[PDB]
Amino acid sequence: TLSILVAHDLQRVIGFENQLPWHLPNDLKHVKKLSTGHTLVMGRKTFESIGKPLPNRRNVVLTSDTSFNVEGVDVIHSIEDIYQLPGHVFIFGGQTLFEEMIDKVDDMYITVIEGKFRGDTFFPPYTFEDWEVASSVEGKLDEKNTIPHTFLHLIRK
Ligand SMILES: NC(=O)C1=CN([C@@H]2O[C@H](COP(=O)(O)OP(=O)(O)OC[C@H]3O[C@@H](n4cnc5c(N)ncnc54)[C@H](OP(=O)(O)O)[C@@H]3O)[C@@H](O)[C@H]2O)C=CC1
Ligand SMILES: CCc1nc(N)nc(N)c1C#CCc1cc(OC)ccc1OC
Repeated sequence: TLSILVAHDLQRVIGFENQLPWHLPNDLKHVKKLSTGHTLVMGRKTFESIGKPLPNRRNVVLTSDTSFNVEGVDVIHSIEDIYQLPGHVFIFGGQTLFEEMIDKVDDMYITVIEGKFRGDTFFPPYTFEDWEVASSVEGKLDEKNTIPHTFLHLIRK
Protein backbone atom coordinates (compact mmCIF):
# COMPACT_ATOMS: atom_id res chain seq x y z
CA THR A 1 0.00 0.00 0.00
CA LEU A 2 1.21 3.51 -0.84
CA SER A 3 -0.22 6.27 1.37
CA ILE A 4 0.27 9.98 1.91
CA LEU A 5 0.76 11.10 5.51
CA VAL A 6 0.43 14.86 6.10
CA ALA A 7 -0.74 17.57 8.49
CA HIS A 8 -2.05 20.72 6.75
CA ASP A 9 -3.97 23.80 7.93
CA LEU A 10 -7.20 25.39 6.63
CA GLN A 11 -5.29 26.83 3.66
CA ARG A 12 -3.14 23.71 3.07
CA VAL A 13 -0.04 25.19 4.73
CA ILE A 14 2.40 22.42 5.74
CA GLY A 15 5.59 24.30 6.61
CA PHE A 16 7.34 27.57 7.32
CA GLU A 17 11.09 28.08 7.11
CA ASN A 18 11.78 24.33 6.93
CA GLN A 19 9.84 23.67 10.16
CA LEU A 20 6.28 22.78 11.14
CA PRO A 21 4.22 25.93 11.83
CA TRP A 22 2.46 24.38 14.88
CA HIS A 23 3.11 22.31 17.98
CA LEU A 24 0.68 19.41 18.33
CA PRO A 25 1.81 16.34 20.37
CA ASN A 26 -1.31 14.32 19.43
CA ASP A 27 -0.41 14.51 15.75
CA LEU A 28 3.12 13.27 16.51
CA LYS A 29 1.45 10.32 18.33
CA HIS A 30 -0.79 9.76 15.29
CA VAL A 31 2.29 9.59 13.02
CA LYS A 32 4.05 7.24 15.46
CA LYS A 33 1.02 4.94 15.62
CA LEU A 34 0.52 4.81 11.83
CA SER A 35 4.11 4.46 10.63
CA THR A 36 5.94 2.48 13.35
CA GLY A 37 7.09 -0.79 11.78
CA HIS A 38 6.52 0.51 8.25
CA THR A 39 8.33 2.87 5.81
CA LEU A 40 8.51 6.66 5.48
CA VAL A 41 9.67 8.22 2.21
CA MET A 42 10.66 11.88 2.45
CA GLY A 43 12.46 14.58 0.47
CA ARG A 44 15.95 15.78 1.40
CA LYS A 45 14.83 19.09 2.95
CA THR A 46 12.32 17.40 5.24
CA PHE A 47 14.94 14.93 6.48
CA GLU A 48 17.59 17.58 7.13
CA SER A 49 15.05 19.56 9.13
CA ILE A 50 14.17 16.53 11.25
CA GLY A 51 17.92 15.98 11.67
CA LYS A 52 17.91 12.19 12.19
CA PRO A 53 15.81 9.19 11.12
CA LEU A 54 12.60 8.53 13.05
CA PRO A 55 12.96 5.48 15.37
CA ASN A 56 11.39 2.05 14.77
CA ARG A 57 10.63 2.30 11.05
CA ARG A 58 12.44 2.36 7.73
CA ASN A 59 13.50 5.89 6.73
CA VAL A 60 13.92 6.48 3.00
CA VAL A 61 15.23 9.79 1.65
CA LEU A 62 14.77 11.01 -1.92
CA THR A 63 17.65 13.20 -3.14
CA SER A 64 19.77 13.87 -6.25
CA ASP A 65 22.85 14.01 -3.96
CA THR A 66 25.13 11.10 -5.00
CA SER A 67 27.10 11.68 -1.76
CA PHE A 68 24.10 11.08 0.52
CA ASN A 69 24.85 8.11 2.78
CA VAL A 70 23.43 8.54 6.29
CA GLU A 71 23.40 5.89 9.07
CA GLY A 72 19.90 4.43 9.57
CA VAL A 73 18.62 5.93 6.32
CA ASP A 74 18.13 4.32 2.92
CA VAL A 75 18.64 6.61 -0.08
CA ILE A 76 16.72 6.67 -3.33
CA HIS A 77 17.42 8.96 -6.31
CA SER A 78 14.21 8.55 -8.35
CA ILE A 79 10.42 8.58 -7.88
CA GLU A 80 10.33 5.18 -9.64
CA ASP A 81 12.40 3.71 -6.76
CA ILE A 82 9.45 4.23 -4.36
CA TYR A 83 7.39 1.51 -6.07
CA GLN A 84 10.08 -1.10 -5.35
CA LEU A 85 9.83 -0.60 -1.58
CA PRO A 86 8.03 -3.49 0.17
CA GLY A 87 5.20 -3.22 2.71
CA HIS A 88 3.17 -0.19 3.72
CA VAL A 89 4.92 2.92 2.40
CA PHE A 90 3.96 6.42 3.64
CA ILE A 91 4.87 9.47 1.55
CA PHE A 92 5.93 11.77 4.42
CA GLY A 93 6.67 15.10 2.69
CA GLY A 94 7.49 17.74 1.95
CA GLN A 95 5.74 19.87 -0.65
CA THR A 96 7.72 18.56 -3.64
CA LEU A 97 7.12 14.90 -2.71
CA PHE A 98 3.39 15.52 -2.09
CA GLU A 99 3.07 17.23 -5.50
CA GLU A 100 4.83 14.32 -7.22
CA MET A 101 2.85 11.59 -5.43
CA ILE A 102 -0.72 12.82 -4.80
CA ASP A 103 -1.94 11.42 -8.15
CA LYS A 104 -0.24 8.04 -7.42
CA VAL A 105 -1.10 7.07 -3.83
CA ASP A 106 -3.90 4.67 -2.84
CA ASP A 107 -4.68 6.47 0.32
CA MET A 108 -4.18 9.68 2.33
CA TYR A 109 -3.93 10.13 6.11
CA ILE A 110 -4.48 13.84 6.62
CA THR A 111 -4.53 15.78 9.88
CA VAL A 112 -6.50 18.96 9.20
CA ILE A 113 -5.16 21.68 11.50
CA GLU A 114 -8.22 23.90 12.00
CA GLY A 115 -6.35 27.20 11.91
CA LYS A 116 -4.66 29.65 9.53
CA PHE A 117 -0.86 29.81 9.84
CA ARG A 118 1.85 31.70 7.99
CA GLY A 119 3.39 29.22 5.55
CA ASP A 120 5.88 28.98 2.72
CA THR A 121 5.10 25.38 1.71
CA PHE A 122 1.75 23.81 0.87
CA PHE A 123 -0.04 20.54 0.30
CA PRO A 124 -1.44 20.46 -3.28
CA PRO A 125 -5.17 21.19 -3.80
CA TYR A 126 -7.49 18.17 -3.84
CA THR A 127 -11.24 17.62 -4.14
CA PHE A 128 -13.57 15.32 -2.17
CA GLU A 129 -15.02 14.41 -5.58
CA ASP A 130 -11.96 12.15 -5.97
CA TRP A 131 -11.70 10.90 -2.37
CA GLU A 132 -14.04 8.92 -0.11
CA VAL A 133 -13.93 9.72 3.62
CA ALA A 134 -13.10 6.34 5.18
CA SER A 135 -13.00 7.98 8.61
CA SER A 136 -13.02 11.43 10.20
CA VAL A 137 -12.06 11.77 13.86
CA GLU A 138 -11.94 14.98 15.89
CA GLY A 139 -8.71 15.43 17.79
CA LYS A 140 -9.04 15.81 21.55
CA LEU A 141 -7.95 19.14 22.98
CA ASP A 142 -5.65 19.35 25.98
CA GLU A 143 -3.37 21.55 28.01
CA LYS A 144 -0.72 20.11 25.64
CA ASN A 145 -2.89 20.12 22.48
CA THR A 146 -4.58 23.47 21.96
CA ILE A 147 -5.25 23.71 18.21
CA PRO A 148 -8.43 22.00 16.91
CA HIS A 149 -7.64 19.25 14.44
CA THR A 150 -9.29 16.38 12.59
CA PHE A 151 -7.77 13.08 11.46
CA LEU A 152 -9.05 12.15 8.01
CA HIS A 153 -8.47 8.89 6.19
CA LEU A 154 -9.22 9.43 2.50
CA ILE A 155 -9.36 6.63 -0.07
CA ARG A 156 -9.14 7.20 -3.82
CA LYS A 157 -12.52 6.55 -5.47
N1 LIG B 1 3.11 19.41 7.98
C1 LIG B 1 3.51 18.31 7.32
O1 LIG B 1 2.71 17.18 7.21
C2 LIG B 1 4.86 18.24 6.67
C3 LIG B 1 5.52 19.42 6.38
N2 LIG B 1 6.75 19.39 5.81
C4 LIG B 1 7.34 20.70 5.52
O2 LIG B 1 7.58 20.82 4.14
C5 LIG B 1 8.63 21.74 3.90
C6 LIG B 1 9.70 21.14 2.98
O3 LIG B 1 9.19 20.89 1.67
P1 LIG B 1 10.05 21.10 0.32
O4 LIG B 1 10.71 22.43 0.44
O5 LIG B 1 9.22 20.78 -0.86
O6 LIG B 1 11.17 19.97 0.44
P2 LIG B 1 11.17 18.36 0.41
O7 LIG B 1 11.19 17.86 1.80
O8 LIG B 1 10.10 17.82 -0.46
O9 LIG B 1 12.59 18.09 -0.27
C7 LIG B 1 12.84 18.53 -1.58
C8 LIG B 1 14.08 17.79 -2.02
O10 LIG B 1 13.79 16.42 -2.17
C9 LIG B 1 14.56 15.89 -3.23
N3 LIG B 1 13.71 15.39 -4.32
C10 LIG B 1 12.37 15.60 -4.50
N4 LIG B 1 11.98 14.98 -5.63
C11 LIG B 1 13.06 14.37 -6.19
C12 LIG B 1 13.23 13.60 -7.34
N5 LIG B 1 12.21 13.34 -8.15
N6 LIG B 1 14.49 13.11 -7.65
C13 LIG B 1 15.56 13.37 -6.81
N7 LIG B 1 15.39 14.14 -5.68
C14 LIG B 1 14.15 14.63 -5.37
C15 LIG B 1 15.44 17.03 -3.72
O11 LIG B 1 16.58 17.01 -2.89
P3 LIG B 1 18.03 17.52 -3.40
O12 LIG B 1 17.91 19.00 -3.65
O13 LIG B 1 19.01 17.24 -2.29
O14 LIG B 1 18.30 16.76 -4.67
C16 LIG B 1 14.60 18.24 -3.37
O15 LIG B 1 15.31 19.47 -3.27
C17 LIG B 1 9.19 22.08 5.28
O16 LIG B 1 8.68 23.33 5.70
C18 LIG B 1 8.65 21.03 6.22
O17 LIG B 1 8.40 21.58 7.49
C19 LIG B 1 7.35 18.21 5.48
C20 LIG B 1 6.71 17.00 5.75
C21 LIG B 1 5.45 17.02 6.34
C1 LIG C 1 4.55 15.41 12.88
C2 LIG C 1 4.09 16.29 11.72
C3 LIG C 1 3.45 15.45 10.61
N1 LIG C 1 2.18 15.06 10.78
C4 LIG C 1 1.55 14.32 9.85
N2 LIG C 1 0.30 13.97 10.09
N3 LIG C 1 2.17 13.94 8.72
C5 LIG C 1 3.44 14.29 8.49
N4 LIG C 1 4.03 13.93 7.36
C6 LIG C 1 4.11 15.07 9.45
C7 LIG C 1 5.46 15.49 9.27
C8 LIG C 1 6.60 15.83 9.13
C9 LIG C 1 7.99 16.27 8.97
C10 LIG C 1 8.61 16.64 10.32
C11 LIG C 1 8.36 15.82 11.44
C12 LIG C 1 8.92 16.12 12.69
O1 LIG C 1 8.68 15.35 13.79
C13 LIG C 1 8.85 13.96 13.51
C14 LIG C 1 9.72 17.25 12.84
C15 LIG C 1 9.97 18.06 11.74
C16 LIG C 1 9.42 17.76 10.50
O2 LIG C 1 9.68 18.56 9.42
C17 LIG C 1 9.94 19.92 9.79
